Amino acid sequence: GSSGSSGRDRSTIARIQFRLPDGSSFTNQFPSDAPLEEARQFAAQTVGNTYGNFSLATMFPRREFTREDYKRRLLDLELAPSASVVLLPAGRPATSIVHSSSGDILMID
Repeated sequence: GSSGSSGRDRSTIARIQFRLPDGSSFTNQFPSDAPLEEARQFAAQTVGNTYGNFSLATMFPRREFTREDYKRRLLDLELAPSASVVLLPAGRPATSIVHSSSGDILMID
């Protein structure tokens, strides 16, 4: 992944609805600027290694996004206001490694 993530907080906001094959669905809040990928990152964490290398697609135009689509901002993909990205399961899981951290400056409340 050449294009990395850019943690930024802007006034603008975008609505991205995530539909699942099971039935449930989650909708996060991302900046109209945030790259489509952003949504893919969250969804991947929300479901984790449940579906695997799943994918994302539209609902109306039913057009399978492209590597480029993830390179352009959301608002650019006409997903500024309301967007509906359906999660398409693949079947094969995606091996990964987790981590853990902890710290406290003699402070407890």
